[PDB]
Amino acid sequence: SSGIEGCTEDEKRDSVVEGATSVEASLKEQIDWLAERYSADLTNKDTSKWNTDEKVKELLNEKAVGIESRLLAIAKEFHKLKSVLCTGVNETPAHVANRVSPGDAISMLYVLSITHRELSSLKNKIDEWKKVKASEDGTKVIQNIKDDRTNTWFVAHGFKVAELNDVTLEKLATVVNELVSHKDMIYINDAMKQNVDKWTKEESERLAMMAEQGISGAKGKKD
Repeated sequence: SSGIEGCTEDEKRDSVVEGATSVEASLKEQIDWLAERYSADLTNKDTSKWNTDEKVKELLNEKAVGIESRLLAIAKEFHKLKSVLCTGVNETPAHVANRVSPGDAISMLYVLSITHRELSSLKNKIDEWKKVKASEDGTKVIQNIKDDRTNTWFVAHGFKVAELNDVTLEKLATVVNELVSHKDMIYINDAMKQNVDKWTKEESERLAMMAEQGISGAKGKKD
């Protein structure tokens, strides 16, 4: 009755939420990617003797013999675990990867090393709340993964509630402790650790070399 009143709205949308490509994924996607690689069929590729295992035998020591087989075996081990740790995940994939390219390996080696880094952090964190009991703060015993303290670590690391499967904290503790101390796992992880360290020192050498020795020409990106 006071005036002409309808609905005062703006006709434009200022905020255009663009697809932000996440530089460095979270731990949830990281470990899931590890599982994804193992759960990816790449039979569309005729793998006519990929010398990945031979190349890494020269670059990552002779202990890297049959690297892809090791990679998918360790990823399978993690898939076995992720199927228990993630909701709706089956313990046996249908699409199983057989080949890892040198280009994939660089991502895989950095992923696997991250995975063991989070798992070692996970066991350290879960031990804290395993040590938590009924406290004066109104704290309940942390028995579930969807418990306050557990959930807080998981959410921060990228684990969305729907992603994480509800198991007991103390069972999880047991499973993460045996995996972090898994002989073959540590063996491949520390070997990767060496390679990734060597590659990063090599990267920095190349960086210095291109800055000091080289001269950046007309480059952009190769396909």
